[PDB]
Amino acid sequence: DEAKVTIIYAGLLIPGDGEPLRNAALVISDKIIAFVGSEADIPKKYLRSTQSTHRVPVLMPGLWDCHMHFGGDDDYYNDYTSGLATHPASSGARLARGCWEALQNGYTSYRDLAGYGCEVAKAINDGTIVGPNVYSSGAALSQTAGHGDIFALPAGEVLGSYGVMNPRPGYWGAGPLCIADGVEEVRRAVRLQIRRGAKVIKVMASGGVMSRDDNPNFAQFSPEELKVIVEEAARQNRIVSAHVHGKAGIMAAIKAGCKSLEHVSYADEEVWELMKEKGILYVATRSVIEIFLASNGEGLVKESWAKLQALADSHLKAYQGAIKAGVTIALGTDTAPGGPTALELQFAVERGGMTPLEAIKAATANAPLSVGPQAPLTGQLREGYEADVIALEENPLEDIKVFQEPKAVTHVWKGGKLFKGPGIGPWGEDARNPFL
Amino acid sequence: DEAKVTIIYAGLLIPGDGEPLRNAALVISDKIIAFVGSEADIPKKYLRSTQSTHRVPVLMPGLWDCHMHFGGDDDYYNDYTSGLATHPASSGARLARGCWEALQNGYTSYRDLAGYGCEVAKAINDGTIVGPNVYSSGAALSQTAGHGDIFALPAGEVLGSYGVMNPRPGYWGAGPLCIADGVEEVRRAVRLQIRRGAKVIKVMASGGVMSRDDNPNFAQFSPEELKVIVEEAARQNRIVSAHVHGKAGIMAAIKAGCKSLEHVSYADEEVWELMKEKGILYVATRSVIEIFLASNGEGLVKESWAKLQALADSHLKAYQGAIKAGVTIALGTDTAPGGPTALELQFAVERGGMTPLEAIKAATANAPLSVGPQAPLTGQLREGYEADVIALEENPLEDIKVFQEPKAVTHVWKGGKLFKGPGIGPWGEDARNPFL
Amino acid sequence: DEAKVTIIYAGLLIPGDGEPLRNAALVISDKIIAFVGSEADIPKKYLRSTQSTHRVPVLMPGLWDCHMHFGGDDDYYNDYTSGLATHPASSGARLARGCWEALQNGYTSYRDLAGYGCEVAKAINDGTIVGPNVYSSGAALSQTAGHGDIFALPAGEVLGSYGVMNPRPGYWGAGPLCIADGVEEVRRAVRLQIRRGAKVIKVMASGGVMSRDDNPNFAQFSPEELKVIVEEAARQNRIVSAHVHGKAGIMAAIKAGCKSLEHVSYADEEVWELMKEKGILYVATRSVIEIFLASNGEGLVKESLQALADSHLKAYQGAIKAGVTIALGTDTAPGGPTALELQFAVERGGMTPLEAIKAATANAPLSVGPQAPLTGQLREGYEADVIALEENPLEDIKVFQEPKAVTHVWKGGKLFKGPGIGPWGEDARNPFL
Amino acid sequence: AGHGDIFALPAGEVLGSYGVMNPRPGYWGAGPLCIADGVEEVRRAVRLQIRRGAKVIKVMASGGVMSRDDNPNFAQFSPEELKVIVEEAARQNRIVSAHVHGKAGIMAAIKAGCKSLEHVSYADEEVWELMKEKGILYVATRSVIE
Ligand SMILES: [Zn+2]
Ligand SMILES: [Zn+2]
Ligand SMILES: [Zn+2]
Ligand SMILES: [Zn+2]
Ligand SMILES: [Zn+2]
Ligand SMILES: [Zn+2]
Ligand SMILES: [Zn+2]
Repeated sequence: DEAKVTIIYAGLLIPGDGEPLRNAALVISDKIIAFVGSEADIPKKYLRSTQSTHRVPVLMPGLWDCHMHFGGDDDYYNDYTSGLATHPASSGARLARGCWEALQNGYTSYRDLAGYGCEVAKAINDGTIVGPNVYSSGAALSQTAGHGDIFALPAGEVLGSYGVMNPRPGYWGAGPLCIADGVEEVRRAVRLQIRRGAKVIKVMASGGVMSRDDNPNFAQFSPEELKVIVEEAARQNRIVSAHVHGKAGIMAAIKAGCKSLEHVSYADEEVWELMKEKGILYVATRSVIEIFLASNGEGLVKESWAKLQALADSHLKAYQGAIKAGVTIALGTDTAPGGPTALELQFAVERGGMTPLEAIKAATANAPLSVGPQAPLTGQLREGYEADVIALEENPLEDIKVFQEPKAVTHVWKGGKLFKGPGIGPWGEDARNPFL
Repeated sequence: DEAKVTIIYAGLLIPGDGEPLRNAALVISDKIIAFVGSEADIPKKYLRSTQSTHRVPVLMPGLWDCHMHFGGDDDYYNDYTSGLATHPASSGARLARGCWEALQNGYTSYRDLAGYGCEVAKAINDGTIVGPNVYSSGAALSQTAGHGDIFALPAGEVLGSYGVMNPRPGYWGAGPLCIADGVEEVRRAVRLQIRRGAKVIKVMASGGVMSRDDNPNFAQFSPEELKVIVEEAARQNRIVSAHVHGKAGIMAAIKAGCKSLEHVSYADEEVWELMKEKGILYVATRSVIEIFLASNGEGLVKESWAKLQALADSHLKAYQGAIKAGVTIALGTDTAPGGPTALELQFAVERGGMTPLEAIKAATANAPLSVGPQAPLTGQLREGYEADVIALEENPLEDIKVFQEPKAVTHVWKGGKLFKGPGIGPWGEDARNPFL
Repeated sequence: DEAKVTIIYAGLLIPGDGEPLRNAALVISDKIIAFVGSEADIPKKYLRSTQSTHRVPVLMPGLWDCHMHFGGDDDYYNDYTSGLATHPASSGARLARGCWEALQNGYTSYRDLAGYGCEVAKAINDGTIVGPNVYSSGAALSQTAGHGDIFALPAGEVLGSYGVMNPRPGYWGAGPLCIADGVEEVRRAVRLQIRRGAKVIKVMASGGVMSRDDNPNFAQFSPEELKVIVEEAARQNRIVSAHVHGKAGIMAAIKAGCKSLEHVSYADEEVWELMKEKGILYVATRSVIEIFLASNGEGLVKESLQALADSHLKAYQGAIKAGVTIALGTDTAPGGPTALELQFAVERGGMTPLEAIKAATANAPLSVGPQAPLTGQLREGYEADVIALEENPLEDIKVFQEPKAVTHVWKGGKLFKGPGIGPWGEDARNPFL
Repeated sequence: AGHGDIFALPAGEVLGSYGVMNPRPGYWGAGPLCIADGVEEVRRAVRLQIRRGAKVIKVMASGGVMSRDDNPNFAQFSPEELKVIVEEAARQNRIVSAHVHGKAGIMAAIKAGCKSLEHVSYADEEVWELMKEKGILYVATRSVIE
């Protein structure tokens, strides 16, 4: 019948791309952004129709983390074994709390690279719980003995749970991990994730630090296997995000047509010029490294000295030079939902050497590039884009660490609906118990 | 010893291709058509030998529906889940009633694109029941997460029932659906249907509206997989019929060598010129769209807004322009046997804009192109062609909706045997209880 | 909505139990029988309300066959192998034709002892097709190496298809046959049939002739296994029907609590007194024997008896003479020559036509015990399953072998065959529109 | 074929998911439902729940209305099977709660040693005196009906 209009005046309006605005105003018609500009120039059309108005210090688009892991693991096992042993109900319950906190922190979009993102996003989407927009990969695809693999378990236990062969009862094809070997098997692997509703595909294209036995210098999967994985994704209009450390894996991922790279630890002059020339998103995921450098190995298994300082330093140079060279960048934390995503911003500025303005851009305007065609117009405060907007109390351009205080976010709009705000309940506005 | 001759004089004789005839006569020696021409010019040879004679107002060849679905589903589940849950005995019993009604309506040939057509055609062929000529594909071949897939069930349950791996007791390889991924698996899939006696192969080469999660714009299967499927069919002298909506799937099906396309919703100038240049049958299957547009979504699941009006309109333009451009066309309803196939005729004329004469041609003379080399000489009232002939009471050229009245068909000949006629029993002429 | 009343006047009315009536009348309110008595004594309240009347020569209740086999096998394999190889879709299609012919012959109830009766009764019940009332056992339960078994196949192929272990895709638990060994396995076997909706349970409690290698003198299953099978049925208010030939199997079935016996070929004085004292239904199934004695065996496997044929006759005859409750079963596919069993009742067992009609009607619902409604008799309150004839069967019992001789067929008070009534019965409409 | 059973699915799909035979990947033994037939199988069924940490055991001891095809008048499981289920629970200091409607199922549950009954729809004079004399909890669950 009639559009639901909300007007928001802002002391400072940070739009995602382009300079921030002073004493500006933004309008929301229903689910989308109807106006952005200085407070003076608001259409009178909207002044007449609105039924809601807020004034806030700082206004900016909703934040994205682009590397998240919907695990909800039990705290029993230190390594990936928890992934398999944890019953998905326990995981689901925990992932609820995490998605809440995420939203409560102004994170309105997540790209889940391994986990139950697909299965949980439906409890979000029927409104049984609340959370960011979730763009899941279903399971990460890994070769046998790949970064995905659980080396501490016998191969049979692992491939029984996560292989693409021998269908069976017990939610075959719907785990955090998917082990495929060969061109035939990777086809089913890609397709099994699409079946769950995945909006991006994740591959382990090089060795990793979290897996116990495997070496990050070396590539994983064949060029043959990766080409197919990309093509399979491309046909359903997904893109592939590749986890890579060594240069070998990085170049294989680029050759195959992957469009997002994670960590990219051994990126050098050649890699940056490529990622630009080919328009590939670089996601450093620095948080993990800095968290554990400071931890000095609390929380990890002793074989995760793999990260070392050779890796830690290389990784930094890669991120820094990528910035300097002008590679498109977005921000990922590599943690559970509700984890300290805000940190990545800090490290963008302090370690990569961005301006706060650019770090905000990597968290907002650029972040939807992480799912390519599955993204709407969003991550920016601009007419026509999706009304995912948040309001602040302090100016992040002065202090970027402001995001690490959840109370500093006062208003949270996702799809033009208000989930956190003054005298707004824990499950957002006009909330009602879905079980009645 | 001696040929069984039947003479039929007709007020109007509509032959399938070429102008209709006035006050004509047709002869049947045994299983085939011995003469067509004006009543005056009957060979005296036949006048001397005949033991049967009928005069009817209108005479035309037996009708074909070219997209039918031998499911016989229980009415319990709304989606494809019924396909798996329904015991094939229940389906078989129901498909009997359907085949009867079909014949009773002057449908003497069906092309079953997914279902038990092969398994039921043997109860027809031993004469335990009666029905049209059935040309089944056995199961429709679909990729995992394809249009064939039952998304509401766990992947394991589905691939256990319908995969081409892990042979087992319980009629492995003989369902309504067949899920193959990769070049190796599609080979067995094609071959499993041939094993059942299938005379055509059906692929889902694009997303569909009836399946819950998948998007009709995008292609399905690899070009690699489809090439093989075509070649496998070609070697046994079958052809492949491809279900396609988006242009992407349409062009992939054409490149692979498919020779029938279903729906073809996003066909445009480029597609029509191809289907002609390459001699590919276009089967619109409009009934489904119009039935549910009028229903306004009664009978469907809420995620079948996929059809939308974007799809519904596009589809119409495709069909219309295909007609205008002179693409070879045949008629398919996409329903169970006994369903309202007669409707498709109406929509041919009223929506596609055919003349009634051309709509009859798409239901008769063209329809055997739908199975290529597996077709005899049939679907036309012409010397040497198979004696599948029906008689009417009213002239369909004046009113095409006449077919929607089953009583308007008074005589039904299949293989020169009379199944419906004056004082002819429910199981046709010289019928006897097969269980004595 | 007012009750739909139909009145039928009859020259002769044969009610099932009790003497037949002359110049009688019967009323049907909706699904059930509202009045039976002489034409004179019809309640006037029904004369005022009826919207239909018929007059027919002979009126009697709808017929039952109590041993039927919903197989719909392909004609390729001559033994039980056809059972496994035939795709159930082919079977279903065929079983449709059979059920039609059945109804068209005045058979309004069938007890299917092995086959797809449950799965097909679904297509009957939603009215997609027509057929008698079906009371299926799902699969017949047999031990390994039992009468059920397909000896010509390797044991693994058979138990993969029909065992109660190793669930899998492909309609596990829903075949013509079910092989269980041991007390634990027979519990699942009984239960798997109930799952399909079965209203009776069938066991092979002795060797048979239609299986390739087993001997009909010997018992099958353990007393232990049968006791459990009975108890499992009893808990869901089914009863067990046991196929038995040798005395050994017969007495084991009776001891376990089975309430219907099939063939009962070696029944003697002791068995008859038991079946009466315990109230167990005797179903001879003579048709098979006489069909193949006349065939001189053509159509069977060489492992088919003239000794057995005689014993079987004596059992049936003496059972009749001794007054055992009897019903009639042909042991064929639906549509098959059930009418014959009547003829043999009279001519071989030596019953009067009246008693043979009673075994096909009034007694026949005893074959499913508590699963039976009030039916199989033309009597007030009983279910309106009624048929009409042209000739008097009491004079010639062979009249049933002529399907035209049945002119009217009412099942559940709905008319499926009658004057100017279509092939799928009255007010029929294409279910696919 | 119990109240737990999903009748609209083929039996194999159901027992693959919920049976106590054929262990496999995919959280075998950890669903909403557990189908056991026979004394040997019910032992594992009770035990599989304790494995998950369960503090009570639930049996369907009669037909229900929320399952598609089964009749609430009739009992379910054998007295034999229930006795074992109770004993298995008792050994780990759990008790058994039985879902029952028909008197047949109610009395079989009481005889086996169940200590909580659900719905108890056909309870009468005899059942009440028993539940008191034996100290069995009655839980009506009226909400569903109303
Ligand atoms: Zn990673
Ligand atoms: Zn990661
Ligand atoms: Zn289609
Ligand atoms: Zn279709
Ligand atoms: Zn027998
Ligand atoms: Zn038998
Ligand atoms: Zn309950």
